[PDB]
Amino acid sequence: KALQKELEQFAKLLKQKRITLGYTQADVGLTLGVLFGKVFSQTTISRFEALQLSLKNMSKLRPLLEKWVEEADNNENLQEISKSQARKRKRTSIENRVRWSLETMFLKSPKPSLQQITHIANQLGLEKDVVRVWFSNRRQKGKRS
Amino acid sequence: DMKALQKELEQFAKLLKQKRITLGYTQADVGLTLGVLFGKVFSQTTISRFEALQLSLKNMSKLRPLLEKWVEEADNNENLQEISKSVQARKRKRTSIENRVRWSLETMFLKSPKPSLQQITHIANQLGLEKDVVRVWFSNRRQKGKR
DNA sequence: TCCACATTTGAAAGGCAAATGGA
DNA sequence: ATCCATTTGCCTTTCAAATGTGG
Repeated sequence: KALQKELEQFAKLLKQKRITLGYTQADVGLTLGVLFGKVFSQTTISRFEALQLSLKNMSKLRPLLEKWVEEADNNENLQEISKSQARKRKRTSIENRVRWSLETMFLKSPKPSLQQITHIANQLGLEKDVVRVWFSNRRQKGKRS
Repeated sequence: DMKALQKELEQFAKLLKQKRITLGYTQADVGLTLGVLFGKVFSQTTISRFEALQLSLKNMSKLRPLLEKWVEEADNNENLQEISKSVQARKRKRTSIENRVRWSLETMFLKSPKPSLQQITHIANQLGLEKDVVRVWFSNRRQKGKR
Protein backbone atom coordinates (compact mmCIF):
# COMPACT_ATOMS: atom_id res chain seq x y z
CA LYS A 1 0.00 0.00 0.00
CA ALA A 2 2.88 2.35 0.86
CA LEU A 3 5.74 1.03 -1.30
CA GLN A 4 3.93 -0.31 -4.42
CA LYS A 5 2.44 3.18 -4.79
CA GLU A 6 5.78 5.00 -5.10
CA LEU A 7 7.39 2.01 -6.87
CA GLU A 8 4.69 1.88 -9.57
CA GLN A 9 5.32 5.62 -9.97
CA PHE A 10 9.09 5.16 -10.44
CA ALA A 11 8.74 2.28 -12.94
CA LYS A 12 6.76 4.52 -15.32
CA LEU A 13 9.41 7.23 -14.79
CA LEU A 14 12.31 4.96 -15.73
CA LYS A 15 10.62 3.52 -18.82
CA GLN A 16 9.67 6.90 -20.31
CA LYS A 17 13.17 8.26 -19.60
CA ARG A 18 14.78 5.13 -21.05
CA ILE A 19 12.72 5.52 -24.24
CA THR A 20 13.11 9.33 -24.51
CA LEU A 21 16.90 8.90 -24.61
CA GLY A 22 16.77 5.95 -27.02
CA TYR A 23 18.26 3.40 -24.61
CA THR A 24 17.36 -0.31 -24.60
CA GLN A 25 16.81 -2.38 -21.40
CA ALA A 26 20.10 -4.24 -21.89
CA ASP A 27 21.90 -0.91 -22.36
CA VAL A 28 20.63 0.42 -19.02
CA GLY A 29 21.55 -2.84 -17.25
CA LEU A 30 24.91 -2.87 -19.00
CA THR A 31 25.57 0.79 -18.16
CA LEU A 32 24.69 0.12 -14.51
CA GLY A 33 27.90 -1.89 -14.62
CA VAL A 34 29.91 1.00 -16.10
CA LEU A 35 28.60 3.44 -13.50
CA PHE A 36 28.54 1.22 -10.42
CA GLY A 37 30.66 -1.84 -11.17
CA LYS A 38 27.55 -4.03 -10.88
CA VAL A 39 26.12 -5.02 -14.28
CA PHE A 40 22.52 -6.25 -14.86
CA SER A 41 20.93 -8.31 -17.66
CA GLN A 42 18.00 -6.92 -19.68
CA THR A 43 15.74 -9.50 -18.02
CA THR A 44 16.39 -7.91 -14.65
CA ILE A 45 15.65 -4.45 -16.09
CA SER A 46 12.44 -5.61 -17.74
CA ARG A 47 11.18 -7.20 -14.52
CA PHE A 48 11.87 -3.96 -12.67
CA GLU A 49 9.92 -1.89 -15.22
CA ALA A 50 7.11 -4.48 -15.12
CA LEU A 51 6.98 -4.84 -11.31
CA GLN A 52 7.51 -8.60 -11.55
CA LEU A 53 10.27 -8.51 -8.95
CA SER A 54 9.60 -8.88 -5.22
CA LEU A 55 9.25 -5.65 -3.22
CA LYS A 56 12.60 -5.96 -1.42
CA ASN A 57 14.32 -6.61 -4.76
CA MET A 58 12.67 -3.55 -6.34
CA SER A 59 13.76 -1.56 -3.28
CA LYS A 60 17.31 -2.91 -3.45
CA LEU A 61 17.44 -1.91 -7.15
CA ARG A 62 15.75 1.51 -7.02
CA PRO A 63 18.87 3.44 -5.80
CA LEU A 64 20.90 2.12 -8.76
CA LEU A 65 18.27 3.01 -11.35
CA GLU A 66 17.51 6.35 -9.68
CA LYS A 67 21.26 7.06 -9.93
CA TRP A 68 21.18 5.98 -13.58
CA VAL A 69 18.36 8.36 -14.49
CA GLU A 70 20.06 11.42 -12.97
CA GLU A 71 23.24 10.61 -14.91
CA ALA A 72 21.46 10.27 -18.27
CA ASP A 73 19.77 13.70 -18.07
CA ASN A 74 23.04 15.54 -18.88
CA ASN A 75 26.01 13.51 -20.16
CA GLU A 76 23.95 11.08 -22.23
CA ASN A 77 26.65 10.78 -24.91
CA LEU A 78 29.62 9.82 -22.72
CA GLN A 79 27.52 6.86 -21.54
CA GLU A 80 26.75 5.95 -25.17
CA ILE A 81 30.54 5.73 -25.63
CA SER A 82 31.72 4.20 -22.32
CA LYS A 83 29.69 0.98 -22.43
CA SER A 84 29.29 0.14 -26.14
CA GLN A 85 36.93 -5.52 -17.65
CA ALA A 86 33.97 -7.42 -16.19
CA ARG A 87 31.99 -7.88 -13.00
CA LYS A 88 29.79 -10.13 -15.10
CA ARG A 89 27.70 -12.53 -13.00
CA LYS A 90 27.88 -15.70 -15.11
CA ARG A 91 25.17 -18.30 -15.52
CA THR A 92 26.41 -21.56 -16.99
CA SER A 93 24.49 -23.00 -19.91
CA ILE A 94 24.87 -26.78 -20.13
CA GLU A 95 24.50 -28.76 -23.36
CA ASN A 96 21.21 -30.68 -23.74
CA ARG A 97 23.27 -33.90 -23.80
CA VAL A 98 25.14 -33.01 -20.58
CA ARG A 99 21.95 -31.86 -18.82
CA TRP A 100 20.43 -35.26 -19.64
CA SER A 101 23.42 -37.27 -18.45
CA LEU A 102 23.08 -35.43 -15.11
CA GLU A 103 19.36 -36.21 -15.24
CA THR A 104 20.08 -39.95 -15.60
CA MET A 105 22.53 -39.82 -12.69
CA PHE A 106 19.85 -38.14 -10.53
CA LEU A 107 16.60 -40.13 -9.87
CA LYS A 108 18.80 -43.21 -9.55
CA SER A 109 20.96 -41.21 -7.07
CA PRO A 110 19.26 -38.02 -5.70
CA LYS A 111 21.94 -37.13 -3.12
CA PRO A 112 25.45 -37.99 -4.45
CA SER A 113 28.52 -37.23 -2.37
CA LEU A 114 31.56 -35.03 -3.07
CA GLN A 115 33.44 -38.16 -4.21
CA GLN A 116 30.86 -38.68 -6.99
CA ILE A 117 30.54 -35.01 -7.94
CA THR A 118 34.29 -34.86 -8.73
CA HIS A 119 34.31 -37.71 -11.31
CA ILE A 120 31.09 -36.44 -12.84
CA ALA A 121 32.63 -32.94 -13.15
CA ASN A 122 35.78 -33.93 -15.08
CA GLN A 123 33.84 -36.61 -16.99
CA LEU A 124 31.45 -34.09 -18.54
CA GLY A 125 33.94 -31.20 -18.85
CA LEU A 126 32.27 -29.18 -16.10
CA GLU A 127 33.49 -27.34 -13.01
CA LYS A 128 32.68 -29.18 -9.75
CA ASP A 129 30.73 -26.34 -8.11
CA VAL A 130 28.39 -26.50 -11.13
CA VAL A 131 27.54 -30.21 -10.76
CA ARG A 132 27.26 -29.69 -6.98
CA VAL A 133 24.82 -26.79 -7.21
CA TRP A 134 23.04 -28.60 -10.06
CA PHE A 135 22.13 -31.49 -7.82
CA SER A 136 20.85 -29.25 -5.05
CA ASN A 137 18.50 -27.33 -7.36
CA ARG A 138 17.37 -30.59 -8.99
CA ARG A 139 16.51 -31.84 -5.49
CA GLN A 140 14.66 -28.57 -4.80
CA LYS A 141 12.62 -29.12 -7.98
CA GLY A 142 11.68 -32.48 -6.44
CA LYS A 143 10.46 -31.14 -3.08
CA ARG A 144 8.67 -28.37 -5.04
CA SER A 145 5.71 -30.55 -6.15
CA ASP B 1 20.98 -31.31 -54.09
CA MET B 2 18.54 -28.94 -52.34
CA LYS B 3 18.71 -31.01 -49.13
CA ALA B 4 22.52 -31.40 -49.27
CA LEU B 5 22.87 -27.75 -48.18
CA GLN B 6 20.55 -28.24 -45.18
CA LYS B 7 22.74 -31.25 -44.31
CA GLU B 8 25.89 -29.08 -44.22
CA LEU B 9 24.09 -26.13 -42.59
CA GLU B 10 22.64 -28.33 -39.80
CA GLN B 11 26.11 -29.78 -39.16
CA PHE B 12 27.76 -26.35 -38.97
CA ALA B 13 24.98 -24.97 -36.75
CA LYS B 14 25.55 -27.95 -34.41
CA LEU B 15 29.30 -27.26 -34.34
CA LEU B 16 28.63 -23.57 -33.68
CA LYS B 17 26.53 -24.17 -30.57
CA GLN B 18 28.98 -26.86 -29.40
CA LYS B 19 31.87 -24.39 -29.72
CA ARG B 20 30.00 -21.43 -28.26
CA ILE B 21 29.02 -23.38 -25.15
CA THR B 22 32.29 -25.18 -24.40
CA LEU B 23 34.18 -21.87 -24.78
CA GLY B 24 31.61 -20.32 -22.41
CA TYR B 25 30.34 -17.54 -24.73
CA THR B 26 26.66 -16.52 -24.75
CA GLN B 27 24.78 -15.74 -27.99
CA ALA B 28 24.76 -11.98 -27.31
CA ASP B 29 28.52 -12.38 -26.94
CA VAL B 30 28.88 -14.04 -30.34
CA GLY B 31 26.64 -11.56 -32.15
CA LEU B 32 28.61 -8.73 -30.61
CA THR B 33 32.02 -10.14 -31.56
CA LEU B 34 30.91 -10.27 -35.17
CA GLY B 35 30.50 -6.55 -34.73
CA VAL B 36 34.07 -6.63 -33.42
CA LEU B 37 35.39 -8.83 -36.27
CA PHE B 38 33.42 -7.86 -39.42
CA GLY B 39 31.92 -4.44 -38.69
CA LYS B 40 28.31 -5.48 -38.01
CA VAL B 41 26.89 -6.60 -34.65
CA PHE B 42 24.13 -9.20 -34.63
CA SER B 43 21.56 -9.69 -31.85
CA GLN B 44 21.10 -12.77 -29.65
CA THR B 45 17.81 -13.37 -31.46
CA THR B 46 19.66 -13.46 -34.78
CA ILE B 47 22.29 -15.89 -33.41
CA SER B 48 19.64 -17.96 -31.65
CA ARG B 49 17.66 -18.32 -34.86
CA PHE B 50 20.80 -19.15 -36.80
CA GLU B 51 21.65 -21.87 -34.28
CA ALA B 52 18.15 -23.37 -34.72
CA LEU B 53 18.06 -23.16 -38.53
CA GLN B 54 15.17 -20.76 -37.98
CA LEU B 55 16.23 -18.41 -40.74
CA SER B 56 15.52 -18.63 -44.49
CA LEU B 57 18.04 -20.72 -46.45
CA LYS B 58 19.31 -17.64 -48.24
CA ASN B 59 19.82 -15.78 -44.94
CA MET B 60 21.65 -18.69 -43.30
CA SER B 61 24.23 -18.62 -46.07
CA LYS B 62 24.95 -14.89 -45.93
CA LEU B 63 25.65 -15.35 -42.20
CA ARG B 64 27.55 -18.65 -42.38
CA PRO B 65 30.95 -17.28 -43.53
CA LEU B 66 30.94 -14.78 -40.64
CA LEU B 67 30.08 -17.47 -38.10
CA GLU B 68 32.60 -19.94 -39.54
CA LYS B 69 35.32 -17.30 -39.10
CA TRP B 70 34.18 -16.69 -35.50
CA VAL B 71 34.68 -20.42 -34.77
CA GLU B 72 38.08 -20.16 -36.52
CA GLU B 73 39.01 -17.16 -34.34
CA ALA B 74 37.61 -18.33 -31.00
CA ASP B 75 39.69 -21.54 -30.95
CA ASN B 76 42.86 -19.52 -30.24
CA ASN B 77 42.57 -15.79 -29.42
CA GLU B 78 40.01 -16.38 -26.61
CA ASN B 79 41.68 -14.03 -24.09
CA LEU B 80 41.68 -10.94 -26.32
CA GLN B 81 38.07 -11.46 -27.48
CA GLU B 82 36.55 -11.17 -24.00
CA ILE B 83 39.07 -8.48 -22.99
CA SER B 84 37.48 -5.96 -25.38
CA LYS B 85 34.06 -5.23 -23.87
CA SER B 86 31.69 -6.48 -21.14
CA VAL B 87 34.71 0.43 -30.75
CA GLN B 88 31.27 0.65 -32.43
CA ALA B 89 30.28 -0.34 -34.97
CA ARG B 90 28.33 0.43 -37.09
CA LYS B 91 25.07 -1.40 -36.26
CA ARG B 92 22.14 -1.40 -35.58
CA LYS B 93 19.30 0.70 -34.08
CA ARG B 94 15.56 -0.06 -33.94
CA THR B 95 13.07 2.51 -32.59
CA SER B 96 10.86 1.11 -29.86
CA ILE B 97 7.95 3.57 -29.72
CA GLU B 98 5.87 4.02 -26.55
CA ASN B 99 2.37 2.50 -26.31
CA ARG B 100 0.53 5.87 -26.31
CA VAL B 101 2.18 6.94 -29.56
CA ARG B 102 1.58 3.58 -31.31
CA TRP B 103 -2.10 3.70 -30.36
CA SER B 104 -2.44 7.36 -31.37
CA LEU B 105 -0.64 6.29 -34.58
CA GLU B 106 -3.14 3.44 -34.97
CA THR B 107 -5.99 5.99 -34.75
CA MET B 108 -5.22 7.24 -38.29
CA PHE B 109 -6.20 3.62 -39.00
CA LEU B 110 -8.62 2.68 -40.19
CA LYS B 111 -9.29 6.39 -40.77
CA SER B 112 -6.65 6.94 -43.52
CA PRO B 113 -4.23 4.17 -44.76
CA LYS B 114 -2.12 6.30 -47.15
CA PRO B 115 -1.39 9.70 -45.44
CA SER B 116 0.88 11.37 -48.04
CA LEU B 117 3.65 13.96 -47.40
CA GLN B 118 1.28 16.40 -45.65
CA GLN B 119 0.08 14.11 -42.84
CA ILE B 120 3.55 12.54 -42.45
CA THR B 121 4.88 16.01 -41.51
CA HIS B 122 2.45 16.92 -38.70
CA ILE B 123 2.50 13.58 -36.88
CA ALA B 124 6.33 13.36 -36.86
CA ASN B 125 7.16 16.58 -34.97
CA GLN B 126 4.07 16.26 -32.74
CA LEU B 127 4.91 12.76 -31.48
CA GLY B 128 8.64 13.59 -31.31
CA LEU B 129 9.81 11.07 -33.93
CA GLU B 130 11.71 11.38 -37.21
CA LYS B 131 9.51 11.63 -40.33
CA ASP B 132 11.27 8.52 -41.69
CA VAL B 133 9.81 6.40 -38.87
CA VAL B 134 6.23 7.55 -39.54
CA ARG B 135 6.37 6.81 -43.32
CA VAL B 136 7.82 3.38 -42.56
CA TRP B 137 5.20 2.78 -39.87
CA PHE B 138 2.34 3.54 -42.23
CA SER B 139 3.91 1.27 -44.81
CA ASN B 140 4.35 -1.64 -42.40
CA ARG B 141 0.81 -1.18 -41.08
CA ARG B 142 -0.45 -1.31 -44.67
CA GLN B 143 1.28 -4.65 -45.25
CA LYS B 144 -0.25 -6.18 -42.08
CA GLY B 145 -3.57 -5.31 -43.71
CA LYS B 146 -3.07 -7.23 -46.97
CA ARG B 147 -1.86 -10.06 -44.69
C1' DT C 1 11.65 10.73 -54.37
C1' DC C 2 7.19 7.85 -53.60
C1' DC C 3 4.68 3.28 -53.28
C1' DA C 4 4.02 -2.32 -53.00
C1' DC C 5 5.58 -6.40 -51.07
C1' DA C 6 9.42 -9.44 -49.72
C1' DT C 7 12.87 -10.13 -46.30
C1' DT C 8 16.20 -9.16 -42.57
C1' DT C 9 16.57 -8.39 -38.05
C1' DG C 10 15.98 -6.98 -32.78
C1' DA C 11 13.47 -5.16 -28.36
C1' DA C 12 11.15 -7.03 -25.19
C1' DA C 13 8.96 -10.66 -22.24
C1' DG C 14 8.14 -15.82 -20.86
C1' DG C 15 10.29 -20.28 -19.11
C1' DC C 16 13.04 -22.32 -16.59
C1' DA C 17 16.84 -22.93 -13.47
C1' DA C 18 21.86 -21.39 -12.17
C1' DA C 19 23.91 -18.99 -8.56
C1' DT C 20 23.50 -16.77 -4.20
C1' DG C 21 22.38 -15.82 0.67
C1' DG C 22 20.65 -17.16 5.08
C1' DA C 23 20.03 -20.44 8.58
C1' DA D 1 28.94 -28.86 2.77
C1' DT D 2 23.51 -29.24 3.19
C1' DC D 3 17.89 -27.16 2.66
C1' DC D 4 15.40 -23.51 1.49
C1' DA D 5 14.26 -19.15 -0.45
C1' DT D 6 15.17 -15.77 -3.47
C1' DT D 7 17.96 -13.31 -6.89
C1' DT D 8 18.97 -13.34 -11.56
C1' DG D 9 20.09 -14.44 -16.70
C1' DC D 10 20.31 -17.56 -20.82
C1' DC D 11 17.57 -18.88 -24.27
C1' DT D 12 13.51 -18.34 -26.69
C1' DT D 13 10.03 -16.10 -29.56
C1' DT D 14 6.40 -12.67 -31.14
C1' DC D 15 5.65 -8.95 -33.35
C1' DA D 16 7.17 -5.20 -36.09
C1' DA D 17 10.99 -1.80 -37.41
C1' DA D 18 14.02 -1.39 -40.99
C1' DT D 19 15.86 -2.36 -45.37
C1' DG D 20 15.93 -4.34 -50.04
C1' DT D 21 14.00 -4.44 -54.90
C1' DG D 22 11.57 -3.48 -58.53
C1' DG D 23 8.13 -0.36 -60.41
